[PDB]
Amino acid sequence: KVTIGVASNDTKAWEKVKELAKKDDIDVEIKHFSDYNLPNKALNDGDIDMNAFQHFAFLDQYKKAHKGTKISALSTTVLAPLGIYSDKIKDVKKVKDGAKVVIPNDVSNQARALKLLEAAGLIKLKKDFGLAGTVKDITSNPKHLKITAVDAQQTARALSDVDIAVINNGVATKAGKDPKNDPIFLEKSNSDAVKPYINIVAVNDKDLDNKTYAKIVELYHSKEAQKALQEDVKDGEKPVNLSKDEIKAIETSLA
Repeated sequence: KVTIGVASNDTKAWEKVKELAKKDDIDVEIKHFSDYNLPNKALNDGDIDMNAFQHFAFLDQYKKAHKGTKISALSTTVLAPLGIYSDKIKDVKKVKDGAKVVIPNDVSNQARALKLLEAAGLIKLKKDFGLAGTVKDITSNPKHLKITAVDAQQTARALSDVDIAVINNGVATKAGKDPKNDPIFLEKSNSDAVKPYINIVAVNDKDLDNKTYAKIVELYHSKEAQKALQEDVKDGEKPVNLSKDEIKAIETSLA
């Protein structure tokens, strides 16, 4: 009676939720999607009841691009740090001049990726670079990096043809990579700066008070499902369980 859309393979927690939900006469069905552009339309069209694959910034930008979509965060799931990867150089400080760089092309992850390149000391962005910054906002490119933006799901595959790639945690693990230990540089994830990237369970605004959905997110956050999640992702992601007001605060802040 409840279909959850996901876009990554880290689903042990949801599998446990499905297992536990039976006891409450709730039949959970996990539906996987091939990229980030399908789950929100599926949710908006009623194909699924909720999805869990995106962060606050991505949803915010999606809503800005689709004024007819009334979807909001019901619960938070995890913080999944972004990382810089390379099959050629393992010291981010020794990236060769002229290196080819690949980053996600959607508004929020592209800006996020550029900020990470900046944090690694590879480029400089305008002082007021926002959550929607772009390549045009780079102020200095000392290493003459050749930056190319591709769909988020293709940054990992590109590794063989480029020097470095900024890959989303779920895409990296989808490629069988360790999002904690494989990156040559990890995104800072212990301050307010990373709040826009906390992942969420999203639902149609009309269902924000649904008691069955409430139960589902409750189970997700229960000790049992959380133990499953930790054994599944290890230290690759950090569980987050914000209160309703904290969730809205971020949503309001981004809009």
